[PDB]
Amino acid sequence: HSDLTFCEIILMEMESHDAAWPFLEPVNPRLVSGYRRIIKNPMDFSTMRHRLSRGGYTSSEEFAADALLVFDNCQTFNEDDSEVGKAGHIMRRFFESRWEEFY
Ligand SMILES: Cc1[nH]c(-c2csc(N=C(N)N)n2)c2c1C(=O)CCC2
Ligand SMILES: Cc1[nH]c(-c2csc(N=C(N)N)n2)c2c1C(=O)CCC2
Ligand SMILES: [Mg+2]
Repeated sequence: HSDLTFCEIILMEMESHDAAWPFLEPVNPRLVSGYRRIIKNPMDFSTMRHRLSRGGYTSSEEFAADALLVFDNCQTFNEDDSEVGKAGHIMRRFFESRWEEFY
């Protein structure tokens, strides 16, 4: 239980973060040329919230795998100096920081 209560805290804090704006909803590939071709496993915060709401996370490491996927995808598709890239570096460092001060 205490494994997933920490996930609720960190997801809530990511959802409300100023830099979370790129990651609150699935990328719409109709709007982003090449996204479906390049990103094989899309992930975003609303999909994590939904899976957390169903309890579809066995452990905290599965939750962290999805979170890291959000930022691996971001770094794969976006230049580090792009608007989305810069936001994902902020969010990734935030996640990494909060994660290790729980484990
Ligand atoms: C993870 C991610 N979120 C968004 C996004 C949300 S809202 C918005 N609106 C713009 N850019 N005007 N872009 C993108 C993205 C990518 O990885 C590729 C480019 C677009
Ligand atoms: C060029 C461009 N890409 C996006 C975008 C990518 S991904 C996403 N996420 C959704 N649709 N949930 N929006 C937008 C955009 C605009 O010009 C203004 C509207 C939003
Ligand atoms: Mg480190």
